[PDB]
Amino acid sequence: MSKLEKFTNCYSLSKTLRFKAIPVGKTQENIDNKRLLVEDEKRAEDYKGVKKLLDRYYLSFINDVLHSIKLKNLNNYISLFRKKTRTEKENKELENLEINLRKEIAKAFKGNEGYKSLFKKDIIETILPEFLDDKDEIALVNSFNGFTTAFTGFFDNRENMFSEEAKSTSIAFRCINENLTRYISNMDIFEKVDAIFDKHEVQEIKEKILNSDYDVEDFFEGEFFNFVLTQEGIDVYNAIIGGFVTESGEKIKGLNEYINLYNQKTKQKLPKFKPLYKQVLSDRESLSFYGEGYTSDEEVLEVFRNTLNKNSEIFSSIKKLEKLFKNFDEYSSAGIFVKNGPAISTISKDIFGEWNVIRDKWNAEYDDIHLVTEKYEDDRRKSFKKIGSFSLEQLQEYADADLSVVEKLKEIIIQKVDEIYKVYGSSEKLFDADFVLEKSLKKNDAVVAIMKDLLDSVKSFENYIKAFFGEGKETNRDESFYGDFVLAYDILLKVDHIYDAIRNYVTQKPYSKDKFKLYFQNPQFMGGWDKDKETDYRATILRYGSKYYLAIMDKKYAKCLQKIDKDDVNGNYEKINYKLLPGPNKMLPKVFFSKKWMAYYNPSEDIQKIYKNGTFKKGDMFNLNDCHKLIDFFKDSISRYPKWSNAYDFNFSETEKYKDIAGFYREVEEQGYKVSFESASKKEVDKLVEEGKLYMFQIYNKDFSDKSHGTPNLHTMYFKLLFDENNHGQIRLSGGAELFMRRASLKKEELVVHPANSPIANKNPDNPKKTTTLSYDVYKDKRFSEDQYELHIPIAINKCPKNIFKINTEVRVLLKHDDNPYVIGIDRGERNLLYIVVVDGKGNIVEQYSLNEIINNFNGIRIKTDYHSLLDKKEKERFEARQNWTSIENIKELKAGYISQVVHKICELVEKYDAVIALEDLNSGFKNSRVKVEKQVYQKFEKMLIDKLNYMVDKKSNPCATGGALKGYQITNKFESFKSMSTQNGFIFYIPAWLTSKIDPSTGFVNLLKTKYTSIADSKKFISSFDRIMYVPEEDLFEFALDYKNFSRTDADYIKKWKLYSYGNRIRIFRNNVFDWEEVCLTSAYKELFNKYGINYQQGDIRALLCEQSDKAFYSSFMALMSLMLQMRNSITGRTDVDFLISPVKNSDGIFYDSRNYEAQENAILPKNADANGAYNIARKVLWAIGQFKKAEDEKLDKVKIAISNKEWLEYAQTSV
RNA sequence: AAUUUCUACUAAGUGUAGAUGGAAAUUAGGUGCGCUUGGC
DNA sequence: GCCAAGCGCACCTAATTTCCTAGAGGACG
DNA sequence: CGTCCTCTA
Ligand SMILES: [Mg+2]
Ligand code: NA
Repeated sequence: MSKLEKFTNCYSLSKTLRFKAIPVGKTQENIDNKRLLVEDEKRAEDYKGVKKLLDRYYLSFINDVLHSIKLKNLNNYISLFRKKTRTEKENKELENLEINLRKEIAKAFKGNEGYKSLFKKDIIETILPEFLDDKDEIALVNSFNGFTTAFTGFFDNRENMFSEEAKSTSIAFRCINENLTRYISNMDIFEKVDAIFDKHEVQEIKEKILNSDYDVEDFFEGEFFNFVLTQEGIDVYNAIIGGFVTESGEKIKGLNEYINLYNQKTKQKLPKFKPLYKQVLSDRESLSFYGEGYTSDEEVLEVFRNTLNKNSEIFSSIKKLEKLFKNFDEYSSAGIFVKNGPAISTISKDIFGEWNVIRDKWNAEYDDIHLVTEKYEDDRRKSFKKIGSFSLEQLQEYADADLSVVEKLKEIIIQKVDEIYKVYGSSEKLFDADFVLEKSLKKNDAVVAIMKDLLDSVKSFENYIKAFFGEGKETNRDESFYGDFVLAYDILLKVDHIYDAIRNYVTQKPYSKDKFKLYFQNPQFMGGWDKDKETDYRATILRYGSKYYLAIMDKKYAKCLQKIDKDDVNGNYEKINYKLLPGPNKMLPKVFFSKKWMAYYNPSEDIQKIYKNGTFKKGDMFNLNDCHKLIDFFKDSISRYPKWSNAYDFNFSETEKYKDIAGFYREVEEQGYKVSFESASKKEVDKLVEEGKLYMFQIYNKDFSDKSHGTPNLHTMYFKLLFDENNHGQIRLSGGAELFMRRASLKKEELVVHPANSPIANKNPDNPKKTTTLSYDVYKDKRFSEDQYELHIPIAINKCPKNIFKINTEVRVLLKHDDNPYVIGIDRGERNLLYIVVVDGKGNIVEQYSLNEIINNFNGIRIKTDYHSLLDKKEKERFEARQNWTSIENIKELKAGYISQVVHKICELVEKYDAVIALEDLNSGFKNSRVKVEKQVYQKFEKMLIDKLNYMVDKKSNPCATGGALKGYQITNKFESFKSMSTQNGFIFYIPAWLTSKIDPSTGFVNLLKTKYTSIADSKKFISSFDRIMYVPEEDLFEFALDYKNFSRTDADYIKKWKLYSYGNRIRIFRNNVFDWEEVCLTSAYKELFNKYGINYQQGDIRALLCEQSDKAFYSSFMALMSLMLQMRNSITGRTDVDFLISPVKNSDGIFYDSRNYEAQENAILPKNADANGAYNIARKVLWAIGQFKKAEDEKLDKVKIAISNKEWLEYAQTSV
């Protein structure tokens, strides 16, 4: 047997199957005539309106409770939370207080007399109408009288808000786990950074943010946290931290802005405050003012013309500022000024090419007077900060004879105005009144471009003009220039609101209608499938050969299908007969202790007292003999209950064997499910569809086409297995199915069409049939061009698991006794999205390859898809759409499509090699920092892999085989959340990443040297700590013999004594100032360096000779070369041809490991590149953990640490060879 | 260039291969642009 | 040119909760 | 009392 074989039927999970519902016969005509779809579409709109009106009540209920609550456990909790030496029993007391703090909040809600009525019909029928004051709102609510069952789920979503448990949707969790934690962390930050703020800044926040009713420091003491339970107080507190924007546009500074300013001034790095999260269900209104935007295309065009045409206001000032700057030479150069900040940087780049030239030229003139060098540049930075403004006459001093600044300014303002004119010539037709759009502005890229190119050039002109304001408050100021300048600039500034508002409109996703749910006038439509509820739900399933049907009875003919006989003679549909006894532990007492039943039988006071007391449950009041008789009472009653005794041919165990009541309940639950089919006359049923008393839909996907011939979708297999005699409860059909209408979203005639009898190009370059010619047209996106019904069907897998064990423990036992267990190591990155290495139980590489491309073979045809290229494309189309105001397209479907190929290949590897999976213990935190590279796939890869391994099916297998659809493998624990995962998830192990890639696989050598240059004396010490440094004539290499015991914090190394060589090349990454690269030849570079300084490098050991240098540049250049030598991973940014791994150390045969010597080979014994090396050593770090399982008794496997330490790893990697 | 839906296809002619947990609710994040005040 | 703190708008992405029910019971003509 | 919607565990 294998290890996989042990992991079937371990736990339950639910899934949904989705199908198209094709109306059959006169079904559609009858639905058209009764106007059912228009009623359902209006209902969904009204339903969202009532949901919004309920939230208005719910929120008022919440705030009245939260505004009045004083947390009792609070000060004890904060005190203990801030303790830094906590005993393990103090940590336990902290959890107890956290829990009790959430119980205070939950009981405050749930202790209200009205709480229960908030989630029954009372809230719609009575409570909400009395709360409301608007005749039309009240009438919207009243329209759901008799339909409140439709809110049962929404009432569960609202009930979740009032839980006491540490659950993400709970109010208490938001208050105590999240916001109280940030409030307390912020208190500590306040006590550190307190003194940075001066009286004026703290008084400003008090006045403009705190309504002069509080001091800023109040919100950093524990007793004020109650103020911050409601959104109103969260806004105030977050304004303290972040400030707000006034009606005038002024940005008032919060504490975090002041902290930043101080940090940027003192070059320090003080910590910043965290803002609190929003209160659940609050309707947020910002404390900052933001002007009113636009609401219609017509309005965007009227504003664009009124404000930007030729004879418009904003234009005429561009015309003014132009002629103004074209006459600079009537105003004193001494009185016009460029304020010392971004203005002087801007002007520097536009006059001297680079932002820093003006400061540089000023620094040189400072040096000329004032000539300790870190003192200096600090004073000289200060002395230069004290200058507020530079006049144009002063800036002329910096020009070089060929250059005059004023004339250079002129051509700049000419350059930009010519750019403005140019764009108007492309905006001729837009400014005409006779023009009106052929397309809407959220879907008319050509018109948006003409506007955006216009708006851009005006902003470009405006930012250049803004540099000429100066500080303003300078005396010498030429008010014959500023007078007209200030007037034409303050009008141009009006473009800021227009630019902002036009982008805010024009980049809006256009409206797309959602599908909507169908009820067929029944508030509990299709609620379940039980035969005894057909009349209440009015939906059933029929089968005619291989085709399946949904059958719906009209509200006025609920019985119309039960009475149908069989047509012994002609044809018959098969009508489903489904029986379910759900949740026997609750159902059985509710039915047999009911008035409708306690009339029939009478439970003895013996039977009555025991359920009244609670002596049935395992707990603090147990008694096995009571549940024994209780079980026999239930068993006795099941016989007398007709609609159960005949539905499930029960086969209970001998009563004396149950240990608690849940032992009886599990047999009732498992046996309380039966699905069969009864016959029904096809002619009689079809007539019902004709007459309109029955609606019929084929449950359809393409696997049910008459033309289908390939392997079905896995979901088709699940669906058909629902009704297969070999399915003995492994997959159950559940209630809760739903039916929707998705209106067409594309016009048929607007679709891309490959017309019949014209050859279509095949796109797969490995496909030798280059063309396909069909006798019928084929349309792009055909399915969205017709209205479609869709049916969603929930199923339950392994509802009654028999293999209950701790899955993690079982894997460890199995690995312990496996004499040769395989490992799939998976390195996750961005140069290679995913890299796979499979090892055997001795660490021999069995398979290795990147998954940037997916290789598939079918029908002899090979196909290769470069998903790394596709995602890179999509990522760049999205980056451009954002900057151009064009459509931002989805990437997550492409990711999902890519990841599904990956997951499929990993499942084949798992099955082929019976292998566990090794991954890097990537903390949540590294993963969010790489989310900016939208190609990123780390977490989506994890979610889909874990999901598939919750129920893993080779869909080619026999369905009754282990690993077929009825006996799926369950080798990860049931996905509840990431939050709750450990470093083992069944067959998946997460191990420490440290030096899995930057390590020589052939020796175990790693770079543990600190080679950043710091000073001459440190460089001399570093050099002298080598045992020898010499040139080796016979190899043309420099040798650097070292004992790691002579260097700082090298303890993890095992071998200690290494000989490094200047062997081969490296790629030096650096910025000139963005990331560039150059190849370096090490030996040749060392010779260049030593020659530059007259160093006779042939002179045997040269450690002492190198320490005779006095130039800092020598030691600095020498340390850089050492870093390059110790840099084993080398790559070009965005390049497939360079990502090699090269070792500066020889192995036992005198060979340097060079991954490129393995890149060539098709079957390689060592990794083929650095990413393969990463995956290899990730797998080996799990081999190590397996080695720990084997050193341990079985009873203790659960407590074996799987995280190899850094010291253990180097030892392991340096003794494996 | 067809789909319950998605990705890649045309796969032998209305389709092929793999994947696919829906619904509702809550909440958070990332990118991009503008504005405020600042730092190389 | 790059970057920080903060406010705003637009977009897409995604984490974590809950249900996946038949039969008693009530309202009502 | 028959039917339809609500509620419960
Ligand atoms: Mg198929
Ligand atoms: Na942002």
